[PDB]
Amino acid sequence: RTPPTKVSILDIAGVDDTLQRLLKEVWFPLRGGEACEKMGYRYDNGVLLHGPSGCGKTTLAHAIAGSIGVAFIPVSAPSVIGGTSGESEKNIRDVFDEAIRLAPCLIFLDQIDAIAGRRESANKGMESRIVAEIMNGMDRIRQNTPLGKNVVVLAATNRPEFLDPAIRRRFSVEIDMGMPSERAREQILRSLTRDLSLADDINFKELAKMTPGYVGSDLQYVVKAAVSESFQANIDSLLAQARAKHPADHLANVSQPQRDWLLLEAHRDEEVSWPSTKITMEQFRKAVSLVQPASKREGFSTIPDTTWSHVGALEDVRKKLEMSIIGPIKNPELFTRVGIKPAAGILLWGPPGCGKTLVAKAVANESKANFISIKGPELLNKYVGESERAVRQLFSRAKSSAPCILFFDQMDALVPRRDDSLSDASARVVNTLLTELDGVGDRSGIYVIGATNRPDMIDEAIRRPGRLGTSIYVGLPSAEDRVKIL
Amino acid sequence: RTPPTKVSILDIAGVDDTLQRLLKEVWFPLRGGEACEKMGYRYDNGVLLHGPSGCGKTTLAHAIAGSIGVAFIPVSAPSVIGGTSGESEKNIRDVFDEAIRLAPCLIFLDQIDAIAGRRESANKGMESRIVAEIMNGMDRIRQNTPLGKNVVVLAATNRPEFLDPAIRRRFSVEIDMGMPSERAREQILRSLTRDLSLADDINFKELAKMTPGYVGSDLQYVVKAAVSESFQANIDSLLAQARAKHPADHLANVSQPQRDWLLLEAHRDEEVSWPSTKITMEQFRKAVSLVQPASKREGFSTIPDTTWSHVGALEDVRKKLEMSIIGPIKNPELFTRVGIKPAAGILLWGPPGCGKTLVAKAVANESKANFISIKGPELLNKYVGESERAVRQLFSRAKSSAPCILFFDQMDALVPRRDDSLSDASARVVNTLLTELDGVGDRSGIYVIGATNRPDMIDEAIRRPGRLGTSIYVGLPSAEDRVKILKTLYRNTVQGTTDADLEKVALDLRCTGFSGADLGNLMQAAAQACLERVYTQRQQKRKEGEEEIEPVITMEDWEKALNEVKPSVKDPEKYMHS
Ligand SMILES: Nc1ncnc2c1ncn2[C@@H]1O[C@H](COP(=O)(O)OP(=O)(O)OP(=O)(O)O)[C@@H](O)[C@H]1O
Ligand SMILES: Nc1ncnc2c1ncn2[C@@H]1O[C@H](COP(=O)(O)OP(=O)(O)OP(=O)(O)O)[C@@H](O)[C@H]1O
Ligand SMILES: Nc1ncnc2c1ncn2[C@@H]1O[C@H](COP(=O)(O)OP(=O)(O)OP(=O)(O)O)[C@@H](O)[C@H]1O
Ligand SMILES: Nc1ncnc2c1ncn2[C@@H]1O[C@H](COP(=O)(O)OP(=O)(O)OP(=O)(O)O)[C@@H](O)[C@H]1O
Repeated sequence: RTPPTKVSILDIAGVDDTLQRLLKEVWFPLRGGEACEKMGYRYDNGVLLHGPSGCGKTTLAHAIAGSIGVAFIPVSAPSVIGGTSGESEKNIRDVFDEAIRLAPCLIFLDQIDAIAGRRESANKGMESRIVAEIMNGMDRIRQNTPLGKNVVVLAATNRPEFLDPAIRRRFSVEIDMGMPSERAREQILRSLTRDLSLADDINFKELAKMTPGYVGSDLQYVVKAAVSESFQANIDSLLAQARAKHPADHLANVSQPQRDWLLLEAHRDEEVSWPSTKITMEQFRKAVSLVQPASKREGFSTIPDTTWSHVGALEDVRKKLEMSIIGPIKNPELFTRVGIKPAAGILLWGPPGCGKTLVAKAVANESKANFISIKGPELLNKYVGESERAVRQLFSRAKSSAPCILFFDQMDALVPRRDDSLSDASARVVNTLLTELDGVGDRSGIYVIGATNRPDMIDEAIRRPGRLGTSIYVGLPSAEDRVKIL
Repeated sequence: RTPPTKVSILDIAGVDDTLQRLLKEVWFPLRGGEACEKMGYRYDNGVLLHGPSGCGKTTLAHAIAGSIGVAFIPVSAPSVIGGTSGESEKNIRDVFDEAIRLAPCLIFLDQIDAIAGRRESANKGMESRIVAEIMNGMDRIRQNTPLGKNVVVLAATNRPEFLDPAIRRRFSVEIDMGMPSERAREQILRSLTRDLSLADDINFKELAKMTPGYVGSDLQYVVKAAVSESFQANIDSLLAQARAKHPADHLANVSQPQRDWLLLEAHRDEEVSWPSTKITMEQFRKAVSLVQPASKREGFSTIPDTTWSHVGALEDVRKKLEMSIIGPIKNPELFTRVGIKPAAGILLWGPPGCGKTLVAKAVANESKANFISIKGPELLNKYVGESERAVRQLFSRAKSSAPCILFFDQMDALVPRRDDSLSDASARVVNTLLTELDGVGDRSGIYVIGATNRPDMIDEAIRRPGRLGTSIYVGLPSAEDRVKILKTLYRNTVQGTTDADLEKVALDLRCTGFSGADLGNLMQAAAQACLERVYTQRQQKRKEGEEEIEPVITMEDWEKALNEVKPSVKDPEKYMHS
């Protein structure tokens, strides 16, 4: 026998539309069993949950089980596999047999790509046999159903492409647990904070606003990070206290971390009372700085200490830049009300060493937004199909986490190979680039900045509005400006 | 002992020709056993059923067993495998032994590729041994047959290529359970609806007509979807009822889904009576929209909210497009009667940012048909045999589900590498493409649209009729058109609309030498200048003197923006001549 678990339903939020759909599909067959039997009509059998890792797929399933109050049978990816070639199949049968016998129940298949991958990618005679066992089980359920058997099969996967097209057909209902919004993040923050004693200066709304590409798991961690930051006061207190009980003069010290460690080791059986302190908004900001956006292993470059005070003159350019980049990031409300779409990109052109690279970083800094710098030919490969795939990947990464400034330094290499027929590799790359800039999808938050020391040989197609339309000239010929720089 | 099951024979339909053949081959040996024994003539032993998953292979077998009334022995793929190396073989023997002893019977081998795959692909000593056991069993049946033994071996598989050529030879009769037609779908719908109380407004014929690439399993689901949609009224009723029994004020709510859940949890042992309601045609349409064609894994790019109202002018082009794409999709009757074959493809060529990509989407939307967009080089791999295989796969997917528009953006890359000998990889891909277009696979429903900013270097072979013959030029040089575009852009704002201002702006010399992209930029520039005015004025007044924000845009803003902005495209001679 396997009874349900006690998990908090008030923990998951930001999934309003999806949870509603799930409720509709699952509530009627499980709760009103007598009604469905009398009518004779057939219902939903399989529900597949997809999306990235840590999106709360496992939690959602657990929550749903507890909330409804039905029997939960957890089937993890390697829990059914045995030692001998036959025990694995026997177990699958027993699972389905006990499940159909006892009702109402929820069978949860966590991480299904490990059990049922594509049968062409699996050259083993055991793996193909397991897929077959699952298929047989599915059919048995369908036949037994009109009597009084009520079982819904839930499943969770991280990638739909790895799954066998055959099982995809068997499953009917699909729910996409993707990326959260401003409102959604706010809700998630509230769910996590629920057990904590927050101070009056904390505005969860402000946190959510200034939290771009963070997921449910990331926000969970930000909360945990804040907890550790607050308890630093208690550490300092203990250090001072320890140095008074056991002085040890200057024999216990060679460095700072080592001395602290030694004092604690000496104490051992000393129990201390910890006061319950409240968290500040400053502590949260500190916690946020030290957190990774889950997609840290990327082309993510940190913003330098470059401000407007480092740039002498160019006040006109500064204002123009503020309008384009800082305008949409800081004031989305203003842009939506007036009626215009947010910017796409700008081009910095002129003589070498005039501050083009600095300006790009400076703007990114000011906006407190992310910055990625791809210089010259750091894209091209020796192979016929990795360069284009890589460019696609960059835009995908950018789309996932916004606000970000995408900087392209020295574009004089890639762009002129269009007007005159030369190479085939160069042709493909530039065409993919044009496509990524102007084509299907590619929303705002991502502002592309291009820079070149040579504006001469460049294709007009790239210059066209919607791609890189705002041509900003960076030059230096005046006296007043020079004094400011000095 | 294993007696037959009670499955509905009135559930499967659309398999008229195939079911007839099956009946002929299976009826005589099973039903008239005395007659065959007397004659001394030999009959059919093995019947193999093939086709895609969920095609009703298992059901057909079950149905046939029940209908005839013979003994059913179900042999599933892993049901015979044991623990020790010998039990598996012993079981296979016992199955065949009991089967020959008791007659008339139907042995059904469900999913056979898991038991008997190619012996070269199986490096295990057990798998090869199992194939041998099956072969031995087959021979034993043949020898025993002239006495009074009547057993027919049915089998189901999803792929014929994975099966061992040896067993293929052993099996004599083969039935292909493929895809349905308009008439067939109608029949399937009726089979499923049989137990439901349909309303008078429901026309199953209309549903079937507007259901392109759906299979037996898909239609089954559409019916189930409708059931769930109807029972939403009961959910609303329960919600209102619950909030009256247990109010809980405003403590039970943080959001909407959570509050609903909590109320139900509180009730538990409360039984409610559900009224039997009828379904509407509207509910079916809603259900259809939310369903997947089981081939959603493909690369199903959804159609945007782009209509003809979003495109300023180009009325001539609009009509031409309607003729070619909407003509065959909406009116197949017209085309069959006149005598012409449906279209294959069109080419959109001209200056950048003139609405080529938009047009493609717009047409797809209008037809309510599917849309796939492959841009530049999203096909090529680093390996020597995946690029060509992928292209083949795209056409296969398109063939399976039609109506669909296949869009190729920026063809200037793939096409010119023919006229001059350069790369080998590029050569193979383009040749495969030409083959897919003209070869044998172009059975309509699939309309290919190509777009290029550079019509110059392209191979004439691709341009040839039957492939991409309809060359449509997308350009922009007139006053009336510009006014329409300006109105279209300034249409999407939400008081002050001002029509006179728009016309005057168009008249100016600077505006004459512009394009669609330029006009869009001008609009944005004007908006930015207006914001500057609002910010400077508001801040000065608020600090010295909180007031209201004014989003209004006048002519002074337009004039200043107009003065500064310069055009993008310079020489039109390049595009026109080449
Ligand atoms: N949407 C969310 N709301 C609140 N908490 C979340 C959310 N997503 C994840 N978490 C936190 O992160 C943890 C991981 O969730 P879970 O394991 O369900 O994610 P997952 O998508 O199933 O990951 P995987 O599929 O890789 O196992 C949870 O225990 C929860 O505390
Ligand atoms: N206005 C400026 N203020 C401060 N430093 C400057 C300025 N202009 C140029 N420099 C110096 O020149 C260097 C290069 O600046 P940057 O790279 O931004 O110029 P550029 O126009 O991109 O030309 P290039 O990168 O080709 O030298 C910087 O390290 C900086 O110290
Ligand atoms: N042609 C059809 N007509 C009516 N219903 C069908 C048809 N095909 C499938 N179904 C429905 O879908 C279910 C699945 O059918 P079945 O399992 O026989 O398909 P299959 O081709 O054997 O799949 P697999 O071979 O992968 O097991 C049936 O129980 C039936 O209700
Ligand atoms: N007639 C038009 N109506 C509305 N928008 C237009 C029009 N022409 C161009 N545009 C704008 O230009 C952008 C690009 O349009 P589209 O991609 O269809 O042009 P194209 O001819 O394919 O050239 P490219 O894609 O190379 O810029 C769109 O986002 C759209 O806002």
